[PDB]
Amino acid sequence: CPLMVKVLDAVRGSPAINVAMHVFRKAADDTWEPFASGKTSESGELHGLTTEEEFVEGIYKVEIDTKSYWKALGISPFHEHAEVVFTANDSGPRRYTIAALLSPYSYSTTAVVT
Amino acid sequence: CPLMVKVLDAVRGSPAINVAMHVFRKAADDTWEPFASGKTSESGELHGLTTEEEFVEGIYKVEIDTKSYWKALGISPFHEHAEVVFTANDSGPRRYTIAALLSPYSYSTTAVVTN
Amino acid sequence: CPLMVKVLDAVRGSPAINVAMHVFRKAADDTWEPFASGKTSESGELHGLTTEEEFVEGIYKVEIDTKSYWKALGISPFHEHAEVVFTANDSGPRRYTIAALLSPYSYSTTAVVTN
Amino acid sequence: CPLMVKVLDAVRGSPAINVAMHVFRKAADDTWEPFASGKTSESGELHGLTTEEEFVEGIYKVEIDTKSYWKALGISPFHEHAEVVFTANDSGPRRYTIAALLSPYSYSTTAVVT
Ligand SMILES: COc1cc(/C=C/C(=O)OCCc2ccccc2)ccc1O
Ligand SMILES: COc1cc(/C=C/C(=O)OCCc2ccccc2)ccc1O
Repeated sequence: CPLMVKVLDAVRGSPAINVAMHVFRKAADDTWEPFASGKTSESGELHGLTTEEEFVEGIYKVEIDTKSYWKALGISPFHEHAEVVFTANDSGPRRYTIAALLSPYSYSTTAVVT
Repeated sequence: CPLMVKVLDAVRGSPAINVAMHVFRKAADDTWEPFASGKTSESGELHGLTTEEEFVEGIYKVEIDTKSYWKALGISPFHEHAEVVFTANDSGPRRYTIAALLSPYSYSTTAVVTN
Repeated sequence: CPLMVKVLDAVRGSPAINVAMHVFRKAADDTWEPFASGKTSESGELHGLTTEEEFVEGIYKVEIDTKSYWKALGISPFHEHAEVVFTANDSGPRRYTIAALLSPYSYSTTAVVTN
Repeated sequence: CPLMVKVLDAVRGSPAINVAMHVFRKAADDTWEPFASGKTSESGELHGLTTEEEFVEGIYKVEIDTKSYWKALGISPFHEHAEVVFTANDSGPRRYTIAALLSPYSYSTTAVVT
């Protein structure tokens, strides 16, 4: 698992469950090509997005649908979504965990690269 | 200002000075159109991006060039930039302060919205 | 002010207003002595806690009563309070802005330190 | 494991390894009694701090020695330590994960209660 995402809910103190996200890879035409997607599990994690052979160097965008998450909970949110845009593997393949901590008017994102 | 951005550096405990950013507004054809741009001052703040008349309802994207900031300090950061996307003025004019706190492998963004 | 505190509410996207806090300074016998206290204004800021003369070198603790804040909004939060402990003025007088961002189960605190 | 701590380093994008912390329980005399301690593993986690029988309702303080962590890396930090003070189990025993994300002049802490 070269790429994993973990989402936490700072209002309820819980994993953020059933949060949809899409991963895009930057194309030579400067556009974002669909690459992977899924929704977080009961533990707030999304695994199996890609494989090491497929996960080559490049620029990736993870677009997390936070707005739908807050709407499902009946809470008015600020952001349309949370985006994490990064260059992968510029040192060669390692492992990437992207964590996002969500509040209605704030989010934090951190990468753990190991 | 109806729109102000403030950026802090969590490594040095200072305002993040001379950070470039670009604001876009989503057009009718779902394209991002350039709206405004600027750089943070010595206080880490960017004022005067827009006016109440020009800042109409819509979806806005603030793209903060955090990578160039970290690179100039000798640091290779994780993120290409920090992005903030939001619907503005949907229930009438508001004033928006977007705050960003920067670390090489992490950032947070908060909005303060006042009537 | 050599010491100012700013508190934001990440649930409502607003300054956190009327948040109480107490500042302590570590004494020679390693006890926390009361130093100053106050509440945030409508802008979420607390100014005038101390003066340059009184704010000597030492270890300081800012105890922000986040629990009473959340309770008054009908929310049962995780933390009893948010604490910030730091050595101040160790290399001469500085100005310290402590920023706190509050959610019911999370908080962050940053320091901006300027000469 | 009713109480677990996870620490991440936001400067290096890694688990914060060998971070010492002490857990205190509030005593009736208004003082903090030593309860548990340890240091984070290679994965930035500290497990086995307590057992469900021992982890009763009360006020707990986790004092994370962030200053020594930054000093070991040669980086000047702002905080003396990071403290997390909370009331446990006021709804009865659940599971507590305390996460802390560290920068030299900033820290964030979040609780995941499941
Ligand atoms: C630590 O909580 C945060 C607060 C904020 C908001 C910071 C702010 O509004 O500015 C306060 C610090 C400051 C520095 C220089 C001048 C004025 C205020 C942003 C991100 C955060 O994670
Ligand atoms: C508290 O500062 C943060 C930490 C993190 C990292 C959270 C994490 O790595 O997961 C902890 C949640 C968790 C861990 C193990 C078992 C259950 C829940 C993300 C954003 C933050 O602002």
